[PDB]
Amino acid sequence: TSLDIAEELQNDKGVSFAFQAREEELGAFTKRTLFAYSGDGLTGPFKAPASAELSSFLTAHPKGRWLIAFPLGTGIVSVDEGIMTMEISRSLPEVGSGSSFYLTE
Amino acid sequence: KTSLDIAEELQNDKGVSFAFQAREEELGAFTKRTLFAYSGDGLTGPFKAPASAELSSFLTAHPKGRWLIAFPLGTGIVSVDEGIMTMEISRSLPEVGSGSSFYLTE
Amino acid sequence: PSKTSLDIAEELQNDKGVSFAFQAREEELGAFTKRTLFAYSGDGLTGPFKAPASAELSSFLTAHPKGRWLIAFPLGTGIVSVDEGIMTMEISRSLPEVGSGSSFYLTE
Repeated sequence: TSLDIAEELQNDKGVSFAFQAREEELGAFTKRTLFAYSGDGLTGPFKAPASAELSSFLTAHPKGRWLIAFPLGTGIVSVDEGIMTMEISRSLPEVGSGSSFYLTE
Repeated sequence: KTSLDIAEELQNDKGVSFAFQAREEELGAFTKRTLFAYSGDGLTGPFKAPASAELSSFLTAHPKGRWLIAFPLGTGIVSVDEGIMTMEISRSLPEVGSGSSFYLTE
Repeated sequence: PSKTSLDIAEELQNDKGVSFAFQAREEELGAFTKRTLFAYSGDGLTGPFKAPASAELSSFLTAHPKGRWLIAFPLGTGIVSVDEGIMTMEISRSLPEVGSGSSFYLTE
């Protein structure tokens, strides 16, 4: 019943992230959740080509980007011409997992 | 198995608005209740807003009587009293973002 | 049809009577599978939480590509591992209250 996009992205240094983008209907409301996982660390922003389908999901957020909490820091995921950038609040020795959603009527 | 899944938009007297979802799930001997919260706004202080009777009933059921909830930039505690939600916050938030709080019980 | 292929839940308790509820969930999302550990306690924790876990939960806990589960709670961070059916959750700081959080990974 939920609709999911799932894919693994990699940057030019071989850091890998997996993302799941979920859409759910809750009567008059729709909820869209981005789930993100990496075992790697990041010094700086993660930049990688994303599918057209993930890019379209990412663009739909009312803020135009996805503020996301991980265990050791905060990210903001955006997309421009099919390239994801996730900026980070601090260097992350390990990213771990987190999720960011919105609901709209 | 998902026994309840309601969603509601709440707004305080100064136009800050939140979407809340309340989900109840049955997991064999366990029940799980999850509160999801989203706002694109900031909060300077506690968020106080009228809630539906159904959401209010859900919010009251928690064994702690309130819902400790992590957001990206700070922490909230959501409670309800006669249909009025209060969410107190750990620090002023220039943007709230999303988070969730759940418990499991037998 | 559900995408949930495993959904189990159990209460664990240490020798001091701190109690946690854990839920282990597997979701099949096509080429990818997600495995999530959910953890809840109304208690505080002064130090690592150690408690026996079921065979099924222990198998789930072991499967992670890191061999353990980094998990964010509202007031601090934990790492959940299992060894011979004993869970240990180490914590980043003493927690006057644990609350809830979840840790997942996605695998192809």
